[PDB]
Amino acid sequence: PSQVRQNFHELCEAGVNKQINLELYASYTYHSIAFYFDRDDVALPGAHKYFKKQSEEEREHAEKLMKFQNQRGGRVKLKDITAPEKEEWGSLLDAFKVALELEKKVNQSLLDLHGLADSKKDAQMCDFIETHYLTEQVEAIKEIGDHITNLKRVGTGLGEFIYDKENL
Amino acid sequence: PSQVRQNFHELCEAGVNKQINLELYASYTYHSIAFYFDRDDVALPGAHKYFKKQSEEEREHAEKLMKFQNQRGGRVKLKDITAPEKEEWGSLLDAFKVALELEKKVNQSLLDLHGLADSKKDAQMCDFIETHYLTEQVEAIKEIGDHITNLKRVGTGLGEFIYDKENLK
Amino acid sequence: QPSQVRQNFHELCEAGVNKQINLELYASYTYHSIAFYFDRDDVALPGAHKYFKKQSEEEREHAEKLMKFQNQRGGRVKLKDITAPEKEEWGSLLDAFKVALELEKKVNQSLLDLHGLADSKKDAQMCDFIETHYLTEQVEAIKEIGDHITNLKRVGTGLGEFIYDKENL
Amino acid sequence: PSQVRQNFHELCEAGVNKQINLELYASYTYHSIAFYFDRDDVALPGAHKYFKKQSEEEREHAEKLMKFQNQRGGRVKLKDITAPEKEEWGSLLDAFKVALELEKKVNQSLLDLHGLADSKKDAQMCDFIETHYLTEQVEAIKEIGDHITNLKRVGTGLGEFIYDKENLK
Amino acid sequence: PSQVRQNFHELCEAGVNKQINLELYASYTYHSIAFYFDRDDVALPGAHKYFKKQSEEEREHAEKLMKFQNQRGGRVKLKDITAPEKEEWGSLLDAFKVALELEKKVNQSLLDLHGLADSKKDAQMCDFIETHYLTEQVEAIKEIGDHITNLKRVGTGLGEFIYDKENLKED
Amino acid sequence: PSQVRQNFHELCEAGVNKQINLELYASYTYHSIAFYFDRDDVALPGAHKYFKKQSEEEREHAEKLMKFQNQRGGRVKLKDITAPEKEEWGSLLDAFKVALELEKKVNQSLLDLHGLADSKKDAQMCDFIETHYLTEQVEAIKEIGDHITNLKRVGTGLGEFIYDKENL
Ligand SMILES: [Mg+2]
Ligand SMILES: [Mg+2]
Ligand SMILES: [Mg+2]
Ligand SMILES: [Mg+2]
Ligand SMILES: [Mg+2]
Ligand SMILES: [Mg+2]
Ligand SMILES: [Mg+2]
Ligand SMILES: [Mg+2]
Ligand SMILES: [Mg+2]
Repeated sequence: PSQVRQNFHELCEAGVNKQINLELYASYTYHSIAFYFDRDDVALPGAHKYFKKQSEEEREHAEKLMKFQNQRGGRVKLKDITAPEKEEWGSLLDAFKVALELEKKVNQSLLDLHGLADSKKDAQMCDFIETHYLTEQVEAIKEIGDHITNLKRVGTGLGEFIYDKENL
Repeated sequence: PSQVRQNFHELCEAGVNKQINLELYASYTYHSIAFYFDRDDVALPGAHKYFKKQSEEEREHAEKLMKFQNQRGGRVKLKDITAPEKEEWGSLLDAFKVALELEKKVNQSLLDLHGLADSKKDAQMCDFIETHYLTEQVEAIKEIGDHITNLKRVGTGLGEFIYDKENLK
Repeated sequence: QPSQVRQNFHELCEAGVNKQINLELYASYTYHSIAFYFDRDDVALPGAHKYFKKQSEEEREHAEKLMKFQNQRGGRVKLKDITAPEKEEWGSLLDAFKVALELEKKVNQSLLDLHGLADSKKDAQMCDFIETHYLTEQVEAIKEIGDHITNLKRVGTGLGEFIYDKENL
Repeated sequence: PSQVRQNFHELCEAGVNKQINLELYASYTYHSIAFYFDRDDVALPGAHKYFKKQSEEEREHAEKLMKFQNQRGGRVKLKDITAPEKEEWGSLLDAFKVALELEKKVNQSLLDLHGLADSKKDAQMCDFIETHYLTEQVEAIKEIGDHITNLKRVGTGLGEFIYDKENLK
Repeated sequence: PSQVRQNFHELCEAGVNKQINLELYASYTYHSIAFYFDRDDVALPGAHKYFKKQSEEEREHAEKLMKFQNQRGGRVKLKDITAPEKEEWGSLLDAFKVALELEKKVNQSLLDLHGLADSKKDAQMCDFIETHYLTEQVEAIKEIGDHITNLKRVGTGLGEFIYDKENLKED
Repeated sequence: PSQVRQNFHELCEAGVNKQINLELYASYTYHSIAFYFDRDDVALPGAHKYFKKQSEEEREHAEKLMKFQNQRGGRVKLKDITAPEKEEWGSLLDAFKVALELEKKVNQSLLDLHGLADSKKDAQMCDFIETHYLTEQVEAIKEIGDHITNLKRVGTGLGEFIYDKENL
């Protein structure tokens, strides 16, 4: 056992390792969407920059968790990062619709992980997930909700280009 | 009778407390409108910022009447603030139409208050109403009128998003 | 149909938020009242006037923050009338700060009741939100008041109330 | 009971008073280590500066708890601060081995104190420990484990001198 | 067929997508090495900073080929990103040995991809790999070569600490 | 042993260690008086700040004697830091009355140590405590003297509050 390890269940160590995969998976999906909007047949430069930053924030959510593993004295176990479920993401609206599902999936995965923290009475692991993840997820989902509502209000023609140029 | 009271009738004093309530009611209604546009299924952040400023300005309107009351020797009496008329405020144009009837409602209240002050030969209350409320209210009604005219020019859909970003931010 | 953002947010919790925003605004309304009582010519404590105005506004932002929370999680903001304050005449500075200790303890307990509901329905984020923005700010507000109450007891009734107002408010 | 006391069990107060002593014992222990490295036969100036700072950072932890005791309306009870368990601390590696055993004892005291807090539905007190202590202890234990790993790597003689100059100042 | 596409063979398009995967594999491997050094039993914060950096440069190598794939009107195609060969990377010298082998592997695929571009008379694709990839990889291999020679010269204990603080925690 | 040791008596080492405990004792006592003024039913924030400043200055008095012990080549020996004599320190005037007596006890202790150093012809040790301790103690006792006088002058109620703002 690590010299720093105290109050850190091997089941919670496994839990964290499953999260860093989900986040890296999320990161990799935003990256696909990012470079899909750089396509000459799509040409939406604001979505390219927005989803590239969304991808970089998840490599960070993963790093922070990788950081948390070493802090608590766990051992980081990587698995393959699965390819995104799509190659063509359709409209700007379709892309945010995929974003909302991805974020809900990740939120739940953290809510279950937090569940597993409370269960084995890991007050610090809980704080860590409350403080860096749970409110940042709620913020992220509202933002995506707002984007969906505004992409529906704008049409699919002129409004898409304007929303791309102004709100991303 | 307050040591400061001079040429300040008790129906006028009653009249100021009725106005104070109308300002808090308007504030509350604009508070409602401001947070309806923060909803994920509405999401007009311009309208959010705008109606929040309008609510803070009606509280300042109430506060100046609260202050005025104390200046004249009167005594501030607070009633309940009635909840806004609706939960769901509809489109941007629907929200600004409510705002117009509201401001005409409080404008009419102020003009009646002026009339009362004037029948009781209270010059300084007339000046106070003239100076801080009546021109404020005409400007505020002309502003709302323009927003309505513009919200009808721009359509629903894209029109609502452009006007939100360009004219409320 | 639920809001497209709504996840892990029980309707008891939603209904909970809506109840706390009213209490927040009830408390804002009461502090406003204490505010302008100190602005009266026959009370004339301009420190206390400033202190309570600032207090009224902070609670409007506490409700304003809970309206943001409501919309973030997919809940729907529902306003009731804001009850009028319990008193017109708030007495001495010490009396006013005693009403503030009663009021902040009701509001703290209302939040601690709301957290427990949060915890009941395994709503981790709502618990963090009430812990982060409300529970520590309440404990700081109540201690400040106790200190004020103590210090208002230590100084006299007369000269002492003037100095405390000038100096600590 | 203090005029500010609300949802603060007298076992949570007793618990808070046990932790101020543990922080002061750790503070005192780091103070001995500090001045052991200032001895002409140890002469390690980085460790001296480091462990003085570690001692100063406790006492602040003791103070933040004495501070919270008063916030909640509890009553600070000061027991003897027990002498360090040694005069002679040995190597720089030997000192960080003691720090690791000390910080875990401290951590386990804080986790125990949190569970007692959770047991008596003291949401704010849990939030206090979570915010100010639980994360701090973890960062602190990781830092001490890194130090231990690093002083085994360079190992005795020049490696001790360099680790003192480069990684402690 | 893409409105911009001109003088871009479907096997070349196929080759670019194979490099983006190798570059994302390298980024992931350097990502794993990075956090190994942040373990409390490895505690080498210089190597952690340094491999953290080398990993982000590989996601940038991938992004430039993604960016290029789009410019030529080819379509980006994402395979799974294979988990790294190990969790126990060993010594600072061991990690730099795994890096000289990972970097000679990427360079050879890059040299084959250029060969293919030349084969298909794609001057621009060739120039593009010459400009952003070929001398960067040579520069990257020379730098790792020097690290290995230096990790060899310094000790296993104290030498590993100094070299971390001096040549990697700075850089 | 000690390669730096010269003209330093084993009773002088012992006296220094005895003085370090007295200074840490005073620090603890000022500490208690600190947070006693931080109570919601006492609430004198001036006194709180003043006594926190005095607790730190004594730990400093302790640290400088620890520093002196090592300079002369003696060995620091720590004992338990005795807990304060009271929990409830009463009035602002009560707390300064306690300060004076603590300061005089600590001063007489220094004057005994100086005497002991003089008896052993430790010229540097006498100057050390003359330079950093004996005059500082006289300045501290007289400051407390002024405080006691002024607290009697201001009296019990308002004057407590006014002296706490204006003069601490
Ligand atoms: Mg994420
Ligand atoms: Mg108005
Ligand atoms: Mg005029
Ligand atoms: Mg509040
Ligand atoms: Mg501590
Ligand atoms: Mg918590
Ligand atoms: Mg590369
Ligand atoms: Mg002293
Ligand atoms: Mg002399």
